[PDB]
Amino acid sequence: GSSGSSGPAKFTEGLRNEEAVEGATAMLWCELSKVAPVEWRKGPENLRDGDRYILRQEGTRCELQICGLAMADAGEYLCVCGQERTSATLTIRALPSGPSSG
Repeated sequence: GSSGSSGPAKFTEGLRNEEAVEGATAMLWCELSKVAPVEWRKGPENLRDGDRYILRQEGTRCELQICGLAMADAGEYLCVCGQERTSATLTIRALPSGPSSG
């Protein structure tokens, strides 16, 4: 926090529940009152800028991509930023693997 603006960050839009398909890459983004290092987490689990987890930040907006979705992923994701934090609810859709219909 050097050469910026004194004070923590505040979620302007916040997270938002969503859904997806098994095997696909979910999409969760959240804006803030200023560019700050956020921390993506999932309840008992812990996410971070890694391989399977494609994290990105173009500024006051943080984009999160979960490579390899599954029934598990479906739950509640939280994003910690500064002194604030938000939560959301993701929904997974079992792949059509098998019964060809859609």
